[PDB]
Amino acid sequence: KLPPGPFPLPIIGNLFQLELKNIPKSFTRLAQRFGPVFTLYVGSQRMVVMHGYKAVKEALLDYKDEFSGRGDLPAFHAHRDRGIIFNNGPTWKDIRRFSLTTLRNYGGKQGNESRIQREAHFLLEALRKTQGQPFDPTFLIGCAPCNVIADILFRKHFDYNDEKFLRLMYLFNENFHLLSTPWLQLYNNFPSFLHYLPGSHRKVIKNVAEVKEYVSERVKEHHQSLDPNCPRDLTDCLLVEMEKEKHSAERLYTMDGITVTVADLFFAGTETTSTTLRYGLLILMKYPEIEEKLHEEIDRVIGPSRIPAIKDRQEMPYMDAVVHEIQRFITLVPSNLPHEATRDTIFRGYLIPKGTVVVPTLDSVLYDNQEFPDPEKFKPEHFLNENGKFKYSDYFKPFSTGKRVCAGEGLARMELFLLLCAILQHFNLKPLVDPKDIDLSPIHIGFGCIPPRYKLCVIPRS
Ligand code: HEM
Ligand SMILES: c1ccc2[nH]ncc2c1
Repeated sequence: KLPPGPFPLPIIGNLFQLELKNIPKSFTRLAQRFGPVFTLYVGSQRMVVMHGYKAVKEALLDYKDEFSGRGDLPAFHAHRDRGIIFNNGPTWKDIRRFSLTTLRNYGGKQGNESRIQREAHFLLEALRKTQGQPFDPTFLIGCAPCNVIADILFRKHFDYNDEKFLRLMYLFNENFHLLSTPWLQLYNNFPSFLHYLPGSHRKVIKNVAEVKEYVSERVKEHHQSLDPNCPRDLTDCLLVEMEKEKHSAERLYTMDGITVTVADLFFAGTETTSTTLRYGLLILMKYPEIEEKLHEEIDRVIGPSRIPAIKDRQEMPYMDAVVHEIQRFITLVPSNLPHEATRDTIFRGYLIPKGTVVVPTLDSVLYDNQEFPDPEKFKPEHFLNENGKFKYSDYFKPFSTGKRVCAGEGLARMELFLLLCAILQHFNLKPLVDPKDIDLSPIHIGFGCIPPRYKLCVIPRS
């Protein structure tokens, strides 16, 4: 007994029920019609969508092992079943677990804060270097989290002007962008009919292969000078783990597997944080009054010169709330990443067969209209008690939750606080249009929500 849903058509299933430019909106439309759990056929493939905190929470937390699979994403077939993001195989569990331990060992530790704090040095330099002229913040702000993850992964630090640096960011940006477009949405559910026609899916595929090749080469480089006594980074810690298991019959790690793990952490480690920061700057420019309040709190708690520290969050409730509100407001990965039933499952009273794609929607949660009155409006007080202290919400789920929760959550959240603190400590944001004319709406919705392209100026405070 499948969850209720619209009557599918031959070949295309439910494609008339879906607006490809705005799948999250189609999902919301379908939840009004059929309730919090529903069935869809997108092409021949069956999915069940959960919509709203209760349904999304049950799916991700009560049936953790049942939905701990990962739905196929054809554009990233080069990663499928290797690493962590795109694998629905036996190898997922211990590669994930090991990566998380290594990530954590590399930073509570204060290695993460320090690492972020020292990148803020280079980020702040680049912004001063624009000397108050208009600039596209895309490939400037983006260097910050990209270097931070490069330190952990490769022991590698890049100049902001360096050629392969800018190119890797370009490809990350292009992929996140194109994956959020309607042609790619159609491609991921009809890959066999469409794969060999021309179109943007081919750019994504080429792009994925280029990043993988760049990673691959850094990995083999790491092999050729690996000191098993003295691992330099996460890429090393994975090499060490592969060669402890030389004699083993069953292999957890391959050289292909590790490059995928690294290519994963490199892409995810860079793109979502950069997009978040970039969106956050555009929002703060739409509400001059919010930036002002931020400036006074930074001047009061930290002052004009002392490098922001994580221990400042407790004492900066307005900043803390704004940072949460940026992530809640932009719903950056608004349908989550797709899950799948590892087993024939009984959810509520419905059968969800093995290998049904399961979509525990995140925007439906982050935009709950009772948890967050006026959820469509940007409001720091969505995360502030009436007496002005930071207010926690169980609805703040932008990193998802459960078995497949974002592997970089700790890092990302630290980065957003400390980098946004740093930027506002030293700079005023200057929009090139009137704050009233700024349209905050995503220009593409799919895999992510993509901000409009814009230029701005930053005007030094110190
Ligand atoms: C603002 C920044 C970020 C946001 C909004 C974000 C969001 C997400 C979401 C929604 C998922 C899917 C979870 C699920 O399937 O239930 C995910 C997974 C993942 N993230 Fe993030 N993320 C961010 C930053 C990062 C960073 C910095 C890293 C690198 C350490 C990272 C690495 C990963 C990996 C490897 C996965 C796949 C988890 C798995 O499939 O087992 N992410 N993220
Ligand atoms: C793709 C791009 C950015 C990401 N952050 N977390 C998972 C992820 C995947």
